[PDB]
Amino acid sequence: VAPVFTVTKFDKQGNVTSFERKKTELYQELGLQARDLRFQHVMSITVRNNRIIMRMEYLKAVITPECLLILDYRNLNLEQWLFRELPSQLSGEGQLVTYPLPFEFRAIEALLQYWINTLQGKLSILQPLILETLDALVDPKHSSVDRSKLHILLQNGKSLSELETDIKIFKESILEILDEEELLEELCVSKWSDPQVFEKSSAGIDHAEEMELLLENYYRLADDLSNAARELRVLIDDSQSIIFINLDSHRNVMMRLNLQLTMGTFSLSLFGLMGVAFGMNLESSLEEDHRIFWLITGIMFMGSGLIWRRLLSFLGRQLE
Amino acid sequence: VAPVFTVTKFDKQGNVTSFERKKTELYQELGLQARDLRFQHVMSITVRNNRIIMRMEYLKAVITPECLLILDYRNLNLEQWLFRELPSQLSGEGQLVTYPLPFEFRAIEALLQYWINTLQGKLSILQPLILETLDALVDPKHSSVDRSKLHILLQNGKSLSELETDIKIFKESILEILDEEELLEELCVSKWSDPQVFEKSSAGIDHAEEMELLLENYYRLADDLSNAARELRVLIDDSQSIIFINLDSHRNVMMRLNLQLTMGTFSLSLFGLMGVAFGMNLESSLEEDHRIFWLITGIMFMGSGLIWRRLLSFLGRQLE
Amino acid sequence: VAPVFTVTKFDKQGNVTSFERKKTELYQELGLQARDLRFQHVMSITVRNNRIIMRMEYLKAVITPECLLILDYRNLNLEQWLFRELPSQLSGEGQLVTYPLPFEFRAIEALLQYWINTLQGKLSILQPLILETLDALVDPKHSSVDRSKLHILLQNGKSLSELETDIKIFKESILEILDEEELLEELCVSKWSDPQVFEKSSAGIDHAEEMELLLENYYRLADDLSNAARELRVLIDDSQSIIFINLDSHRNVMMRLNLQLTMGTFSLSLFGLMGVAFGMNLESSLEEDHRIFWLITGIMFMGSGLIWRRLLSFLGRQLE
Amino acid sequence: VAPVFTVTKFDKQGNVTSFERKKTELYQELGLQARDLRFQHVMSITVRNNRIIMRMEYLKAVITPECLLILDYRNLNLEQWLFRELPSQLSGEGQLVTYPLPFEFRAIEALLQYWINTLQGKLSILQPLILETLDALVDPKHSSVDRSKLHILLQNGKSLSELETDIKIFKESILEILDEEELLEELCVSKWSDPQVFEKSSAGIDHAEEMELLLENYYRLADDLSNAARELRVLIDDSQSIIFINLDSHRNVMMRLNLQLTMGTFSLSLFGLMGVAFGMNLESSLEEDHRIFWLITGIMFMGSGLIWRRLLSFLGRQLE
Amino acid sequence: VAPVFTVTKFDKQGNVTSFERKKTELYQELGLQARDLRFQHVMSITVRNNRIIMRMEYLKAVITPECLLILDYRNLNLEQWLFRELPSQLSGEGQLVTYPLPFEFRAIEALLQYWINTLQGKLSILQPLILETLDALVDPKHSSVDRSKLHILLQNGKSLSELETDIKIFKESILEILDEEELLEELCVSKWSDPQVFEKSSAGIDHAEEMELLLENYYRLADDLSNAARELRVLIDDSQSIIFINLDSHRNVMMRLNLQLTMGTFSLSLFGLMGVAFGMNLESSLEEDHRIFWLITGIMFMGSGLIWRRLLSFLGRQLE
Ligand SMILES: [Cl-]
Repeated sequence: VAPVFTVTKFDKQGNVTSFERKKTELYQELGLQARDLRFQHVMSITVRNNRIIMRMEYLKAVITPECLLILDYRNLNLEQWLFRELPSQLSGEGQLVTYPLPFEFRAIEALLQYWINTLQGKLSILQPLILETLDALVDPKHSSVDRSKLHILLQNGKSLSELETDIKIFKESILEILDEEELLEELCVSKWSDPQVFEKSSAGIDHAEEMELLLENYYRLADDLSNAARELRVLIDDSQSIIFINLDSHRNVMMRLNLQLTMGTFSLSLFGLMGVAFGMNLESSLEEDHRIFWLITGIMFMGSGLIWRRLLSFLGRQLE
Repeated sequence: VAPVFTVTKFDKQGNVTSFERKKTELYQELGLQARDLRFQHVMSITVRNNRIIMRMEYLKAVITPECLLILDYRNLNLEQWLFRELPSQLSGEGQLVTYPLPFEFRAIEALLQYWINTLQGKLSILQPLILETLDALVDPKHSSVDRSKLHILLQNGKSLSELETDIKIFKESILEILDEEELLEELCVSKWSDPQVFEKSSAGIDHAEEMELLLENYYRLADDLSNAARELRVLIDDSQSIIFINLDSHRNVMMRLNLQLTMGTFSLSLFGLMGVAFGMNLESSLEEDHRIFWLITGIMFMGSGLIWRRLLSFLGRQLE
Repeated sequence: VAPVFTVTKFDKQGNVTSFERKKTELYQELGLQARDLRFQHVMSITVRNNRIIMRMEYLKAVITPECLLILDYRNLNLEQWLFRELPSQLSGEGQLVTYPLPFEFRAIEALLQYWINTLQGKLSILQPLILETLDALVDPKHSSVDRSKLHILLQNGKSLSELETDIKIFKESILEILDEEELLEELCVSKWSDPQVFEKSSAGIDHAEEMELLLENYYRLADDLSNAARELRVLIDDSQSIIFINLDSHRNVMMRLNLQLTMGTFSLSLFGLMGVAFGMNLESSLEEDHRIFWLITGIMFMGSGLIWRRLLSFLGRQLE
Repeated sequence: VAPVFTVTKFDKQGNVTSFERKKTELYQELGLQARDLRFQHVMSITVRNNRIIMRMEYLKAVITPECLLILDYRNLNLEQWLFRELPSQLSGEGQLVTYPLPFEFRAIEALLQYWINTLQGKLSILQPLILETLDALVDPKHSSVDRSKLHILLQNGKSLSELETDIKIFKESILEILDEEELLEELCVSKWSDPQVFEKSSAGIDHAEEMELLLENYYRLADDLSNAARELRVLIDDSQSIIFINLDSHRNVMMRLNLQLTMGTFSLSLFGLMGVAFGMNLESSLEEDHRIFWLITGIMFMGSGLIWRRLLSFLGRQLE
Repeated sequence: VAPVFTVTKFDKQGNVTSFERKKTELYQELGLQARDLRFQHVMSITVRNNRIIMRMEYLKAVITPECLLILDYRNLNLEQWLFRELPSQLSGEGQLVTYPLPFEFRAIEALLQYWINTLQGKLSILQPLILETLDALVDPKHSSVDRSKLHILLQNGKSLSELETDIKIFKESILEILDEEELLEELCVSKWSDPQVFEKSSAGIDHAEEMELLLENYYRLADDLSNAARELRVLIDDSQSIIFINLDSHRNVMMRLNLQLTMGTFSLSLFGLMGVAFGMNLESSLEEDHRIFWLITGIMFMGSGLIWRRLLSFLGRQLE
């Protein structure tokens, strides 16, 4: 019932072996204490007892001068990436540019490349959806917006905020290592494993310089990603403001038209009150007149028109 | 009538003893002046006369190379935590990973763990309530929102702001110690209590390194908590914007429908004015006609329909 | 007609003497140039020619190793504070914890304590007013808010912004001194006045350490005050957002009810148009029928009900 | 056709001479290359070949150990300031406090004083206008705001933003010089012009100290100005929020009153439909009844009142 | 099928030659590895193996002590700039002020000048469009805004945000080089290509000083551009707020007028209900009266006027 790790091991030749190992046995083999392998912090890079420990969300890796270990990889869809790219990248002529360099350089480059590719894929998925939703929402010919698109935009905005947080954490973790030279020196595990051998093995090539160059490359890539995400957020905010203004303008137009119709209706009712009063069954001295009916009707209609025009002019003066 | 402290003392063996002591007697025993134990600042960590003084809101602790003291603990529901975890953690094989290290390491680790657990519990309580309230509020099928949920959201937002302030203060206090090596050296109270003994007692193990590792661990945990809180705040703001847009859209739809009905009513009244005028009790030359009544009624109805259709077309053209 | 200062002098024994002195005479006595005592900057702390010059808004003080001077104190309600606390604090067993330390320590502590008490009093006055105003304004059962409370809230917000600016300036002034050790060394005026005497007078006590401790204490107090003010501002903003949402929801509810009533009125007018048409004084072939009147009335009422129900169903479908 | 400068020269005696000089001749006389005198950057202070070059928007100055030059001064209303203050300030007992110091101190002090006075005048002009406009706009007894005041407020806000940018640039330029001691040493042009002479001429007075004091003074003044501008901006934002809330409340009140009147009108029309139906010219069996007319009228009126009261109660229950 | 570069080469004499070269051949000739010429990062300036590599969006350049290379220039409208300015600038008396300096100074100055001119042109294009659109939108005499101008403003705001991001990146890239002296020393490729020759060739002129001056110039220009862009953004936000307030005020005015007309209509209908009731065909005891008709009509009209005036007074009291 002892806790165990599902370990995938890649040697210097690219060979891959998957098995399970007890936690205590792994601690004894790697020469590390338990507190080293807690993996409590997301996106942490550390060097303990000449071994590199890396965590990136769901990816947990341990780098040694002899081999690389991936821990707790199941149910993450990582099998395709592992078994189709890592043997080629570590022990081949793939996209890695650190082949003459020791193994740890290739391992770190592969891990950083995988994470940066994941982030780039997330952003490339997010961008078109947000762009098309914003384009649909800011259509000026729509009286009211579609609420399903609003919900979709809210979900995409939450996803974008999470992605931006991930990018910021990735940048900070790299920059912290880059700032201090001691960490860069510690990262060269092969050099410090056998210092006597590498004192003469290194043919004038500076391992710290190579590590700094690689980390600077990946930091710049992450910075570009962060800039793109920030621009997307700003665009979302501007589109929201434009939507608000459009809705207000539509409301104003509808209100003005309704007001004009109300003025017309009020004038019509006011001048029909005369006919209503004449319609009651009471005695009067105007029944005998012949032209009185047409005269009253004409006065009613002409006065309705004149008062409506006067009211419209008053409204125009008020609204300037 | 002299002021006193309610002191809970844990020795190196985990034994717990609770009593009361006069302030002057405590000052004399600990070798500290009164100004040292004012506890004026919330979340302060200091080292005075080779003794550590810590305050975290309602928790006041003094760490010595021989024992630990908790001050003013009553009416805080801390008795359960104290008497059920501290004897086990300090003098056992619990979650602490600093058992071979001196006592102050275990004490600091226990206090930091308790505070970080409190913060994590607060956040884990807050998150589902805010999430479900936001999900209920952004329902697009609701014409108007529920105000009780609004009040609940306001209270939860205030609580979240307070929690974020607490996390920021906790991060700053730790980072200030971590920046300077002198404070880290001072924190090793056991080493400086008997420097001659620990000059040879330390079997190549660096106490400052262990202190730095522990503080870095807790700082990273606090940073993760702060990131989660910030993401929650951003989500709240986005949900508020979505709610505003939804309310505006509903208002626009209702206004448009009301306008259309107003146009219909105005047309009906305008064409009924003809019947009202014909209804007055005045003489006319059109009474003898037979088909005039049906002709007038048909003209009224057909014209009402035509003018309503024309007005609707005008509205559609205006709103595009 | 020469410009003069109203000077209040406190000696090392706490005795207080108030008088007036010409500016040139004061410059000659204190050994300072005119440009030193311009007091142009609010909240400035400086050391010139072994004399400390301090300004905090309306408070102007000069600290010397022998005595303290307060300048331009009239018409500021400071007489009570001066004559009731300063003689006790400077030459007594009051709240000051720097009695064995030289005079300048007591003077600086008293001035900083007075300013921090003023800021705390301002915040403690401001907080309940804003809290109760916000509680009154966010009442969900009010159709519209009270504008007098809005004006009160605006005034209180302006006051809070001014207080926050004052706290920020106070923090910055202290932190600038705390950052550099040269300023801390200069602040010990008694030590540098007679360096030969204090070379042996100091019995192993570090004046710079005491000054650093005092300044750190007051900086922490100011930081706590700033945190409280920022939390209050955030609460105000959240309450404003909640008020906006409540007003929008009330408007939507009223608009929906008005729309339903408009639909009912339109249906009633449409079906009463039939009676209006039948009411005109024109010949027809339906007068002889007996049950035609009740039949028309029943059709009118039943159709009004049916069309109103259909319109309400249409509105419900539109609003989902 | 060679480009020329309109040069105003002030000697150490305050004498002023205005003329024009070719650019190449000026370069040869001042011992500077062309690229030095491009004046491309607004608010730049530099030292080249032991000569100080300063630009502040429209003011271009060159300071030498022997004299000061102002370049391109025409059509700027600077003639009054130049010919009425500079001869007095440079060679008199005016507001300058650096008379015993060399000429460059007086020149720099005069230029900085002029610029800070310009900024203070701009702020003192801006503040009352914005304050009175905001006071007029936030009047709670106004149903709608005045749009001309809105335009005035917009113009004043743009001016305030420009002024704040100018203050920030002025602060940054001074702080950059203050941070590095090399620039402060370079600024003492008189000392470096004849180092052998000033090696013994300086009677224990530190020129760098005086320069630091002067620059710190002007930096503090600029900081105070920036704080005032920021407070004004915050006040403007708060006033805008209050205006929004007031407008929303007025709209809600008007909408509620309109709704109540609509309910009354609908009830009246509904109960008048009965009279309209009775008014048609159709046969019925209720004509012979005497009290039927008064009975119908009384039922109509009483029912109108009762249904209006019921509807108002329903509205009150809905709005709570 | 090997990948190739379209290379434009400028020698020290300004002669230009365009051709194509395989990537491997270019790597071998320039003495650089493949990873050096990936050009993955936008706006990157680096020095590798005594060769400068620069990328600015679509511009890719390699600077050597002997010649300059532009890579992948087709389909970018850069042919005009290249063939009409670069031969003159590099080998002539043009705007460059670094003619006596080595070739790399002229090359870097030309590239930086081109980029800063591009940014200035973009801003000068953007500013008038945004200014005129904002002026048109904030017209207080317009009841509703024009939505096409809103779309134009949204597009221009997106363009401005992109431009501001570009300016920020350009500033950061320059400042990073300016901060460290090692990079400035590395930038002097001619000095390090033949250190023995330039140890005596340099006649007391400091190449690092010249590089620092040039980079500081361009950094200041970029800072001015960034300030202008930020001011434009602030102006846009203020204009949006003013537009919101104007729309709200117009809505309030229209609503008030509609409410007054509704009150009048309700009064008219209420007092016409009397005539409607009198109009029904039912027996009554008031037919014989003569003056009853005129009396009822006069009471109806006078009461309508009085109740309308009372209602208007009530509305005025409610709105204060
Ligand atoms: Cl509205």
